[PDB]
Amino acid sequence: TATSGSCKGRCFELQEVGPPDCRCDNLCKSYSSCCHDFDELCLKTARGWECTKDRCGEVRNEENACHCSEDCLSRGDCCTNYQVVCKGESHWVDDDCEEIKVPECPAGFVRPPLIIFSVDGFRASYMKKGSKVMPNIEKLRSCGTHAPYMRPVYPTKTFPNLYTLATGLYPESHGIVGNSMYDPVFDASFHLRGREKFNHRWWGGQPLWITATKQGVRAGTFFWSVSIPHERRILTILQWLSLPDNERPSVYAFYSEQPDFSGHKYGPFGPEMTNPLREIDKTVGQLMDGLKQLRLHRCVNVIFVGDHGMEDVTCDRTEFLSNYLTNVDDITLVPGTLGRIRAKSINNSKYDPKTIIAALTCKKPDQHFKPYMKQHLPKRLHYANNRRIEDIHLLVDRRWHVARKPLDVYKCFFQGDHGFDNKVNSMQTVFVGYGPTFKYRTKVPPFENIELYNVMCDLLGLKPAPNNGTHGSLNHLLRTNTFRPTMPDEVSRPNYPGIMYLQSEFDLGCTCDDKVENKLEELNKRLHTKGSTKERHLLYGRPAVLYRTSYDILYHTDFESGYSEIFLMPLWTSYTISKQAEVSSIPEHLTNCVRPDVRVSPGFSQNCLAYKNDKQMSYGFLFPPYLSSSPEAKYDAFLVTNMVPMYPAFKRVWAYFQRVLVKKYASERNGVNVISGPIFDYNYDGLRDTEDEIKQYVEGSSIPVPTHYYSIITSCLDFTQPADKCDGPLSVSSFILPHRPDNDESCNSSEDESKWVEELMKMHTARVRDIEHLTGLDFYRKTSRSYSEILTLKTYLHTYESEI
Ligand SMILES: *[C@@H]1O[C@H](CO)[C@@H](O[C@@H]2O[C@H](CO)[C@@H](O[C@@H]3O[C@H](CO[C@H]4O[C@H](CO[C@H]5O[C@H](CO)[C@@H](O)[C@H](O)[C@@H]5O)[C@@H](O)[C@H](O[C@H]5O[C@H](CO)[C@@H](O)[C@H](O)[C@@H]5O[C@H]5O[C@H](CO)[C@@H](O)[C@H](O)[C@@H]5O)[C@@H]4O)[C@@H](O)[C@H](O[C@H]4O[C@H](CO)[C@@H](O)[C@H](O)[C@@H]4O[C@H]4O[C@H](CO)[C@@H](O)[C@H](O)[C@@H]4O)[C@@H]3O)[C@H](O)[C@H]2NC(C)=O)[C@H](O)[C@H]1NC(C)=O
Ligand SMILES: O=C(OCc1ccc(OCC(F)(F)F)cc1F)N1CCC2(CC1)CN(C(=O)[C@@H]1CCc3[nH]nnc3C1)C2
Ligand SMILES: O=C(OCc1ccc(OCC(F)(F)F)cc1F)N1CCC2(CC1)CN(C(=O)[C@H]1CCc3[nH]nnc3C1)C2
Ligand SMILES: [Ca+2]
Ligand SMILES: [Ca+2]
Ligand SMILES: [Cl-]
Ligand code: NA
Ligand code: NA
Repeated sequence: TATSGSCKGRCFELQEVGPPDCRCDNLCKSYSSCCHDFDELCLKTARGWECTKDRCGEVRNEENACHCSEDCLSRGDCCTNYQVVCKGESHWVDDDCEEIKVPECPAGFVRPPLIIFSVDGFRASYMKKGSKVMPNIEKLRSCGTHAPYMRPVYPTKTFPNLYTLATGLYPESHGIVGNSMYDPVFDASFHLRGREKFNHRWWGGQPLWITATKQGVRAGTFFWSVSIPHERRILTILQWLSLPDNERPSVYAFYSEQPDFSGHKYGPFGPEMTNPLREIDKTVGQLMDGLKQLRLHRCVNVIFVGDHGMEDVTCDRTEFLSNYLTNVDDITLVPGTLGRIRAKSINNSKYDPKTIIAALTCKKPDQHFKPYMKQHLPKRLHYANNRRIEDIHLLVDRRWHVARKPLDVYKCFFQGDHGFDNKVNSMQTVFVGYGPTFKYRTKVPPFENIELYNVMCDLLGLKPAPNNGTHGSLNHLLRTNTFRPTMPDEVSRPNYPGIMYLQSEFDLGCTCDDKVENKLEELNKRLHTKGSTKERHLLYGRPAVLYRTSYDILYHTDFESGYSEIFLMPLWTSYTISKQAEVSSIPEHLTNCVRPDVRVSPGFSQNCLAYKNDKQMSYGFLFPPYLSSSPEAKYDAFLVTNMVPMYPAFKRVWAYFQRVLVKKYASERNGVNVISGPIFDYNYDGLRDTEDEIKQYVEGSSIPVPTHYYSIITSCLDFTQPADKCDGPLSVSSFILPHRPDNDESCNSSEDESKWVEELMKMHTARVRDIEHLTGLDFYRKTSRSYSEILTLKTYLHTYESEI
């Protein structure tokens, strides 16, 4: 190699140098390529970090870590408390907050800088619970914009979350799917320790610093060597902000390994945790006093953001694959707060994932982890579409670990850990935004960390790279946006078929006992088929179809559907169930009733014979017969165009939802509007499948089998108003249930539906936005709400955790 040359006047230089030369940037330590004099010139420590009364007006001495001399301000290198100790100034924390209506920047600043202050393991409840010891953070929080918590991404580990913050992408798309990974195409392994993580090939997407660079905005570094202490990181950022206009970056990052580092040792609320929270707050204080000195404290936007929280976890709460598997040695486990399993050797053709899962399913009474094939994980986790994510996964219960065998845990160190399902309260983390671009004293609802990349791009005037945020859904955070989104254009307009077919044209092998026979009640049934009740059942406009297809709008007394001539079933079925609505049962004579739809050709219909011949597959209905508004209207629910294929095991789930839960939600929420439909995602990419991607059909037919069924359940946020007459904001909960031929996922399934079904639905809670990706549909096109507010609503997730 080559080291010689000097960091003289180059400490923490922003552009990298090429060999021959030794490096003086904050990455050099990691390449053992710093110049011989790096520590000496760049990592000065003499006299510590604060001005004292006597150092005031001192003679500049270049060996000091920071300066209290008369020239320090313009040299850009005073200690952060200089003006307080020597010029009678006040600490930023002691000043009242004053609204920052416009940026107040020094001449030459083209745009307010962004500083991202990122804290590791900063659990959401530390904001309330540590508030006495964190006065600077608490001023940021209460004078700026803050959420009660921010939802990390799964796994709730450091690398997936930091890189998701930086890219707006799910780990499956960015590639950093855990703190440890194996990539079979590379044949390589990635870890926290080691040089492997420095290779380019792991890091997908386009993180904020690159977005910035490519578009002409300069960035400080987003990597700090572990041995550079926090005080020096702050001084380096402050120095960079004193650079000349042509050289000065616009976006900066600070990172603290605390409080995570302590949390692992002592638990989230260990008595030892007070100090690290004091010490982070003191750092924030140094940055803010430093900004105030440079007259930048009403100019810079500051983001205080965590990557994940921290949970109580101990060695005795470890489940061992050795208590379940006899073939334990033929597998590799990525262990801990999640499990990922693959074959130890791919020259082993006796390795069977099928039997591995079976041996891990529902085996002990209080079993603290649950196996899944990755494509069967809740769709809200978005954790399947990457060759680095193993087919077998274990979702581990909060407070537990999974290990391969006892030797692995002993050959108790720790009291805290994180990595669990990102809905878990103890995994939630923080967000505060403070500055001219953020709002003043404003609380916003919790949101997902995938949304921030768009906002940081807005804050810096950048166009974001394509990402998983929904741009506009966080506009309510900002005093001025620059992003006004517009509704996507409908691609396919519907047909509106009338009565075009006689009953005898159909040979579907279907039967119904419906031959049971007046211009009042026959002009009425005509009007219902023309959409006379459509304002009742279709409350927010019809969904828009965002891809090219052929489909028909079908109207009925009790429901409206968008029926796909390609997939031979509805894409969406819309209906409203008022608080007053009544549950009836299906009359005996109509148990097996399926009726041809005279609006839709035999050639674009399902048939009953296929369901008869298919021994695995049965069928269900999207608008539930149980909720029909009259005995005559019920006939509408048995139309072949309301049928969808369903495994008998799944009919147990679906029947309970339709018979029991919809009515329950209607009475609790004062009416609900329900939109239900099928989802096809056979390649588990989270995106609607094209017809040529379907792997399963009802036997001997072209009726495709859904991988999932969704419902979107909307009511009035002010529940004193009924769902069909709501004048203000809406409230939504949704789900994406896996369409599975067994109920192995639910260990209590041999019991009554009242003991397990709702728990399954809760697990498979979803955002309307997840359902849009999966169906190519766009919901809520006609409301009186602003589009920004609708976007927020579409990104909402009902989590079913208790309060924070
Ligand atoms: C969350 O958001 C993201 C981002 O919007 C969504 O992900 C996007 O989804 C798109 C649809 O699936 C997908 O489009 C693909 O793109 C293929 C080419 O992609 C490569 O280039 C991308 C662009 O690079 C630019 O920007 C980067 C910096 O970001 C620079 O490096 C470049 O210089 C460019 O300027 C690049 O982003 C992408 O990265 C992935 O792959 C890398 C390794 O190669 C990874 O390191 C990285 O992390 C990305 O990995 C993810 O994505 C891949 C799939 O791309 C996935 O397998 C991984 O698991 C991981 O999840 C690539 O380098 C393009 O080839 C595709 O074209 C096929 O389909 C089209 C449809 O229009 C057909 O017209 C065409 O026929 C073609 O088919 C051909 O190929 C077929 C399959 O190989 C074959 O069967 C067929 O017969 C044909 O030969 C398609 O357009 C985006 O790439 C993807 N972007 C990202 C960043 O992931 C995601 O969907 C969102 N999630 C949800 C739930 O909504
Ligand atoms: O700028 C970066 O390096 C610094 C850095 C990296 C990470 C971090 O922090 C990580 C964390 F946030 F987690 F802390 C903090 C940091 F300074 N990166 C982005 C540019 C590349 C190197 C890595 C990725 N490259 C590639 O060629 C990719 C290959 C495969 C791929 N797929 N899609 N596109 C691609 C392109 C060059
Ligand atoms: O300087 C850095 O990060 C800047 C940055 C990078 C990217 C951003 O993206 C987020 C943004 F875009 F929003 F800014 C935001 C940012 F601060 N790094 C310091 C070095 C490590 C990566 C982060 C390697 N490492 C670890 O292995 C820790 C894991 C867990 C832990 N617990 N105790 N000890 C530890 C050690 C920490
Ligand atoms: Ca972390
Ligand atoms: Ca798909
Ligand atoms: Cl991991
Ligand atoms: Na059958
Ligand atoms: Na079961």
